[PDB]
Amino acid sequence: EVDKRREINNEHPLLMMPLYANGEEFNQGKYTFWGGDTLTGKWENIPDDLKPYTVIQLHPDDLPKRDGAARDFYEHMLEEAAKYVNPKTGKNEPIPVILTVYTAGNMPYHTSAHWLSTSWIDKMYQKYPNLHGIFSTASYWIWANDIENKAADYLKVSAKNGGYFIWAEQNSGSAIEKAFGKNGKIAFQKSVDKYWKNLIFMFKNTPAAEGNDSTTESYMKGLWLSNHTYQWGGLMDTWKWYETGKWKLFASGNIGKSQGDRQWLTEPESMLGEEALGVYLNGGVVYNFEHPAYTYGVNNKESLLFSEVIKEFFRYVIAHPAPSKEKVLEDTKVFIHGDYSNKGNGKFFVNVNTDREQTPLYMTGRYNVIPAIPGVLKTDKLKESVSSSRIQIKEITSPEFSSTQARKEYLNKLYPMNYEGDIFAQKLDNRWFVYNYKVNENVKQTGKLKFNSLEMNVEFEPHTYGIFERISNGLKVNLNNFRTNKDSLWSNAQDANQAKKLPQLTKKGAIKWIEEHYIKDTQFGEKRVTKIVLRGIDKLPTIHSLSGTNNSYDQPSLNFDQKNHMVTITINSNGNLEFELHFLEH
Ligand SMILES: CC(=O)N[C@@H]1[C@@H](O)[C@H](O[C@@H]2O[C@H](CO)[C@H](O)[C@H](O)[C@H]2O[C@@H]2O[C@@H](C)[C@@H](O)[C@@H](O)[C@@H]2O)[C@@H](CO)O[C@H]1O
Repeated sequence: EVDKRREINNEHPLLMMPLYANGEEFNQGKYTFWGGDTLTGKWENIPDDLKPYTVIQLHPDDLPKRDGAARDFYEHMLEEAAKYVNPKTGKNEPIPVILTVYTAGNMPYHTSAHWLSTSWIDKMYQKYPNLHGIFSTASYWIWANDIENKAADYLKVSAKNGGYFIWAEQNSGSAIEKAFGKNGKIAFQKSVDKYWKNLIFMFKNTPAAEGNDSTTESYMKGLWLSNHTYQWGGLMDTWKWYETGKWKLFASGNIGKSQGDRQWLTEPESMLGEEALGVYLNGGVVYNFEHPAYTYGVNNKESLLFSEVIKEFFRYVIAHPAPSKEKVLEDTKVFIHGDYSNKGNGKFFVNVNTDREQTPLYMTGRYNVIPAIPGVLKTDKLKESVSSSRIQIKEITSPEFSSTQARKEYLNKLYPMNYEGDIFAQKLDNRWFVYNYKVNENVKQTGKLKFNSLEMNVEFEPHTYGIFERISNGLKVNLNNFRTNKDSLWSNAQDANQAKKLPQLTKKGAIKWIEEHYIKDTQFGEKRVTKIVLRGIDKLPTIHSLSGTNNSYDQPSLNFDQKNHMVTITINSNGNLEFELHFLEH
């Protein structure tokens, strides 16, 4: 094994920072990115505490579909990355880069990435120490003849160079199962047997109408735990709102896939945090997002989604490393072996831990994410683990998994009920993670959580998550309900029929919308109420280190009832929020 070019794990997580090549401007002789970011500009803007954990992911987007175009663009940007000089110190500090080398089956009619050979990739790895890895993304919808053979070569060349091969894929049409050899294409399976320590596998939650979120994430987790991948994560995509046909927030009716560029702007900001929690809480450590202009920003500026949600979330997972593989292994009670493709795909988990077929969220943390691997693989490396002896490894074909009811009945024996209320909650050490799991329905949710004898009741509007940590002198609270008002995008439409018929915003229009109405002149949403009730408190708690999104919250309101040893905390807010309550138990 060659020395890894970087570490990627719970203590060293990774945020991919996508930059998408502007092919129209390339045709005009210019080297630029859609949304106006520049390689150097964007890197400099990345907060210094985040720099060791972020990598620039170049994507060839709509570069010309002919030989040389992607090589020429990529070489230009690699040169820029390599030669970067930190203006503060004057020293040459090469920017870490990942290249997107495979997408849309690398079809010559889909992507300029077709004309990027393994030999050229090897050459770049040897020429650029700052090239940390290569990226394959979204071929589930065009599963090319030799995709497995090519993935084997990408993993091998990455290992040869100590770089990572990162593959982001969703289990549509059995994609994850096929990747590991289900249909007899086994080159990647054999590659993985040798080179798994250089592989990252990620979900890509884009094609949301097919409902493969829970199953893909279960695979990513299980592949990791069973040593088929070095780490895992997810690419969370605001385009899910388009794929599922949604429009104005909470509005009734479905418009199908008809207003793409309005639709990818509409997902509530805080909901990206709710999706990301499913990665973190289950030991994942790699994060990436689309649409880049909404989730990250434009013109080397951070969008509010990035500044108020993703940045703050990512800082949290650095400060509190995800559960290690050893830890997750110890907590795992059930591990599924087999193909979700013949057990209803996403339907497998509906009314088990998801509330509907098309969602990226969970309705309970009781089982967290049940890990799994495709039937084609073996559980050998799993069983060889010291931490895996208390795990039940079960075939997906077992009678215990044959219906919704049998699953719940089986899982409930092994995963005890550990909170009350129709709301998402999962516990890790001294921390309760809570979120309202409604996607597009304006319904409050409530839960009752305990820290031993201390009772905490919460009431959350949709698109709200919290992290409640029992500390020695009280309770640390992180809250996020940041949701701006996107109604202006759906102006002039009073119903689904009129919305479907709006003029297209277009790619360029949506980028301009961001510049003119999101980066500035933002239509912030209304402040909204969160309630926390603590029972078993001695005296009126005190509040410390209160901060959050500028102008986004009223002072929290504490109402202590001596007789009943309890406090009611009312928060009115829209953004990220943080404070500590100090108190003693009664
Ligand atoms: C030929 C064709 O139309 N292919 C579609 C893909 O391009 C789509 O992928 C992503 O989908 C969203 C809409 O949900 C949007 O069109 C994105 O541009 C697209 O993502 C880009 O293209 C991919 C091929 C990847 O290279 C990705 O990194 C890019 O950002 C899928 C959605 O499931 O539908 C196909 O039909």
